[PDB]
Amino acid sequence: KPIEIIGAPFSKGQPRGGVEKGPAALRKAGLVEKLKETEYNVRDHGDLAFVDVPNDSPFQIVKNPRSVGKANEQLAAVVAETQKNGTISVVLGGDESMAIGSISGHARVHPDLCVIWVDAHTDINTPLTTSSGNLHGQPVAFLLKELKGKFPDVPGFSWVTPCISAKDIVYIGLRDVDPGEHYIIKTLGIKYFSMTEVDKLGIGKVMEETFSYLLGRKKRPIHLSFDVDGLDPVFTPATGTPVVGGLSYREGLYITEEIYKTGLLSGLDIMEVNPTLGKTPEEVTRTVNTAVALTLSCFGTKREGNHK
Amino acid sequence: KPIEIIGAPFSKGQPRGGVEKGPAALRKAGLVEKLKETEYNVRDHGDLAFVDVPNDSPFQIVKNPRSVGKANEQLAAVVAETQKNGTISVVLGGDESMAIGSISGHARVHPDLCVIWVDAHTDINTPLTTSSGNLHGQPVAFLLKELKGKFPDVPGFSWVTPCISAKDIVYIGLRDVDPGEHYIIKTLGIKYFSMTEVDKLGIGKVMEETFSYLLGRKKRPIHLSFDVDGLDPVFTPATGTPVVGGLSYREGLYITEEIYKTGLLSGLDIMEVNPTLGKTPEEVTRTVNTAVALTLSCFGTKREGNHK
Amino acid sequence: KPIEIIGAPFSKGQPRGGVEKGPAALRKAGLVEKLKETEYNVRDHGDLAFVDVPNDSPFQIVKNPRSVGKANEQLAAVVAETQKNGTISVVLGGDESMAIGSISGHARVHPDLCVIWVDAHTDINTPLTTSSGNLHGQPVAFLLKELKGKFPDVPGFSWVTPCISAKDIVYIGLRDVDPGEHYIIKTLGIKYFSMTEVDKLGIGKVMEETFSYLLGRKKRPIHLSFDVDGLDPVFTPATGTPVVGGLSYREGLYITEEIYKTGLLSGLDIMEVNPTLGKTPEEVTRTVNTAVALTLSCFGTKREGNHK
Ligand SMILES: N[C@@H](CSCC[B-](O)(O)O)C(=O)O
Ligand SMILES: N[C@@H](CSCC[B-](O)(O)O)C(=O)O
Ligand SMILES: N[C@@H](CSCC[B-](O)(O)O)C(=O)O
Ligand SMILES: [Cl-]
Ligand SMILES: [Cl-]
Ligand SMILES: [Cl-]
Ligand SMILES: [Cl-]
Ligand SMILES: [Cl-]
Ligand SMILES: [Cl-]
Ligand SMILES: [Mn+2]
Ligand SMILES: [Mn+2]
Ligand SMILES: [Mn+2]
Ligand SMILES: [Mn+2]
Ligand SMILES: [Mn+2]
Ligand SMILES: [Mn+2]
Repeated sequence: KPIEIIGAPFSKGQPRGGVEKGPAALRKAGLVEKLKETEYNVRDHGDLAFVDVPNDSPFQIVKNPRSVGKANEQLAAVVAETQKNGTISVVLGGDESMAIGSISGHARVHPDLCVIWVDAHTDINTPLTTSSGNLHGQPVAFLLKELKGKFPDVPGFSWVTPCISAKDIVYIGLRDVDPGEHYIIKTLGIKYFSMTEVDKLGIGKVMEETFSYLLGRKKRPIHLSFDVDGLDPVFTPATGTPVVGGLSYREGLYITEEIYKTGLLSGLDIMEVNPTLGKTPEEVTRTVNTAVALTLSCFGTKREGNHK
Repeated sequence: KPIEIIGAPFSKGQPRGGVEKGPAALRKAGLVEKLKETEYNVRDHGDLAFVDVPNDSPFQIVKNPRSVGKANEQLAAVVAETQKNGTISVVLGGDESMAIGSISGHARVHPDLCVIWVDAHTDINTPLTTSSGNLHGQPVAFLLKELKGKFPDVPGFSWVTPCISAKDIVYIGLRDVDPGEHYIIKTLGIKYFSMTEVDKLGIGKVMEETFSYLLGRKKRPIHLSFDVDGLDPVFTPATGTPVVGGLSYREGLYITEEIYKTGLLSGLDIMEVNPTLGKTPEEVTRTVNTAVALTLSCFGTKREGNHK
Repeated sequence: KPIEIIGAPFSKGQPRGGVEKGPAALRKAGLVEKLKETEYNVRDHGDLAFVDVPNDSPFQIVKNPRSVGKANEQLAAVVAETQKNGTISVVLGGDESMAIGSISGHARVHPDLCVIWVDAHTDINTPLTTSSGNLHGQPVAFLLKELKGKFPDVPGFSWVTPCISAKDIVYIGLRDVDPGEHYIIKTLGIKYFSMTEVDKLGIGKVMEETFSYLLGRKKRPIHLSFDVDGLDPVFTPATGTPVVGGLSYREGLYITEEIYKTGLLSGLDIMEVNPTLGKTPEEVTRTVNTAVALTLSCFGTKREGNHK
């Protein structure tokens, strides 16, 4: 089974530019080379070419609706192609508005996949609940079958069709949820392990419960959307929306090591790394190196060691 | 059920002045406003006016015995009044020598309450065991029925009458206990979860065991005395007596979230925040903001999110 | 039962000099004085005098083979002498190539001892697997009976005879293991709790499982080789080979407090403290003070407190 890296240098999902430099920063740190040192065969698709859309006026509150919807439509078609060729897809973010396209194309080939969303935010605001118009905080809303038609059709996402139900997703790391988002998850009954559950159960018991909840009935493809700001700002400083009291370096590597070991990883996202957002160059290097550490962990690198 | 904030800008319980600025710093950070954003109705009593006592010579080793005893006598009368009016009292410290008065007035109305003392210190030195004469480290000794008459009567605290027994208190966070204090807790058999027990059990299992130990026989009012230095100096830098290897931001918020959820919080203390003690202005802001985070957590703010 | 401190100011086990200053730094911090404040009677043997060996050419890849082998031969004879006099030996490192001599002399008197190796590295490379020729990363290989004759005889260590089997050692803290080392531990089946197992089980459950695994059949002398770099570089900065995502201050003190409580500690090593390796003087003081904290914890100092 081979790995396919896909660059998604996108920033229209939010206001801060620079996140579109995440793919390259990740590559600068030597992500591809280190990945070839693993058991997987690695192919690099390069970065997608996103067509800026000139007259992209806000749909009500939603900003850059057409740019975001057009960029995700491309990503889906690409991801669906590599999943269609039996390869694990690895999308390097820009912002997480690209998760819409990553999960969508992936779910076209493996419509039975589950989603593990490591993040400090649920990103489940709908065009009507979002306090800001940033689409990097509404991905999940465009994908959930239950939310289908709960908000007006947004220009650019007509190609979208909810692919997952509230039962196929599990959140890990939550510590910054909005009233609407919180109402949504409690009503739809989405499974989540916010920081308070990681503090109560411990990350080991969390992964165990995540797996039996998602893979208990049948083993199926896993799709991990890791948002760099899921870990504490002491580890991943260079992120647009940092929240204190998050996951530790260890707990992060633990989640990816457990997902690796399940042998079910099918799709992977490394989002929200903004190479221009730390306080110092070291904060950036720190954020990037840990992002690479997590991607490598998802593909075999164990802390106990490794040998051929 | 309403909340009543009570400012206790006191510093005679120790040598460093500045802690009496804790109430205002807390208010500066917007504590009252953020509290009104919760389900509770909030009232602010303001800061008590403490009468300095001119000829306050040390009673043996005990310093400022009359100032401390007079200030706590006032606080009790106030707290007893608001508890008497069915309102949860929130005392903002100065130093924790004010816990004597907070718990005392509270126990007048709800004589059945239990005490959860989050701190790196037991603060159970008696006027005869204390190596220094600082009364912020002897509060518990003036309140424990078992210690009644175990030390000479200290000027200013005649109005005091032990209100709680060794069985009604639980410590969390200990990592700096004196020989006398340690002898006291092991003989009286006071329940405690020092740092080594948090490391062994995990904070989730700690709160569980704290609750079944205190509320196992009958649900009763809870009195939480949170000493800002219960958390590691990486989180609450601006404190008079910092000790390394303490509670994390997460474990602290976890304790308050669990106490909130019990629905039994009746009295709350936020002590030892000294706005003039960090190394930088950020260390102060850090200490204060986390203090506010804990007070808000005690009143409903969950990390998983909230909605009306 | 008395304590015997033994200075092992050695640096030939690696390239960076300065680690030979570890004993003195440790003494500067007041290790001996603080140790006399405990229940144990303390004696200080001083620092061993290591004879530099002029024509110490590399045995194949192994560097300073004769210096290292001669220095460890002396240490064994010393340790065997104090163990022979019924005293717990405390060796202050230089580098951990001295563990060979510490464990060897110790095993001469208590051939039934088990070994708890707290470290980020397994240090089990053999002269043939080691990528560098540094002997501070091959100690375990010279001691394991199973590895006897698995590599050519190294000049200077003829006096050595494997004293422990794969079943008598337990690792704690691993997060940087080499392919050879990993093959060795998985084939010989050595018991280990790498960082991923500490994250999954928690340090409390780790010590429990360490003790029942080593002391389950019969209580026997324990030999703890603590490598300062077993704790995260945020705690022990001044170390030659720091690895991110390690043990916390608390987890470290927890391991030593549990080993103390077993009452079986017979040999202790405090290795890899290099007084000339931090980024600032505070990083050094931090490393040293925590090293002393761990040694004191191994001898009775509890975080819950202590009294006579
Ligand atoms: N609560 C925010 C969502 S921020 C989402 C950031 B990220 O995509 O990185 O998780 C809102 O209303 O847009
Ligand atoms: N062990 C100290 C007690 S320090 C108490 C500080 B605080 O009140 O903040 O816990 C003594 O002998 O006064
Ligand atoms: N993996 C390294 C071992 S570094 C050992 C350092 B220390 O002794 O401090 O654990 C090598 O091939 O020498
Ligand atoms: Cl390849
Ligand atoms: Cl429609
Ligand atoms: Cl109100
Ligand atoms: Cl009397
Ligand atoms: Cl002595
Ligand atoms: Cl031979
Ligand atoms: Mn996100
Ligand atoms: Mn996020
Ligand atoms: Mn206190
Ligand atoms: Mn304290
Ligand atoms: Mn070592
Ligand atoms: Mn090491």
